Amino acid sequence: SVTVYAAASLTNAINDLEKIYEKQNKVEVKTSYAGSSTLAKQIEAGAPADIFISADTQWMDYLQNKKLVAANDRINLLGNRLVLITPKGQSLNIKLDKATDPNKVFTGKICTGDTKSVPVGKYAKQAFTNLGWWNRIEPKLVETEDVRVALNFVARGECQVGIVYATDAAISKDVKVAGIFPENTHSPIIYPLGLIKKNSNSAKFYQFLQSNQAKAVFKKYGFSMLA
Repeated sequence: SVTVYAAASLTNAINDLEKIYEKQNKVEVKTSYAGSSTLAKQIEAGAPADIFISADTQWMDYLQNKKLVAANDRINLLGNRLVLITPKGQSLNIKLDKATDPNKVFTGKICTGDTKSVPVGKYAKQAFTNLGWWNRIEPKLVETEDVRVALNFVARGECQVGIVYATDAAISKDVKVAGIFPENTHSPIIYPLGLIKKNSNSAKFYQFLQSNQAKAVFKKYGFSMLA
């Protein structure tokens, strides 16, 4: 068997690829989804993940610095974009630009990942700082431990606005995009793929995730394939 720990934004894509791989191989694929921070810390504490897919470079670097992944056993796999979402039926259009006043357009809470640790929240905080919004945004935050928890708060109408990835907005019929953050407001959203345990089965699944067959699944969900 192969155990794959993956950022919560990858839940649907990796579940699809797990099913495909299991049909094509006599191998059991075990999956665990959470915030990239939680997953990396668990691996550090000895969790038996063979493969880790982070929603940012930082949490893979975190493991590399602790010698848990080698520089030659990781590759930048996927890209994404950062978006504002609202519940269906409370649509907005907000320009993510310095000229916009967050106190005028955000009149409730803003739900996203913890801005210190969860990739989606770290990207969001970079963007708020770049836009000059941080000290007006921070008092409105409801912070979660992965991007899908935040997506569901907005889908249930429990928060007026959320910040999630473009792929998360696409998966939920219950939320709509209220604005796309320009790429120049934050570091590029990059998903590194890391081979943590080097064995025959794990190396095969690591290559499979880079295959022409996997590219079709990721693109279907709205991820970009990195060069």
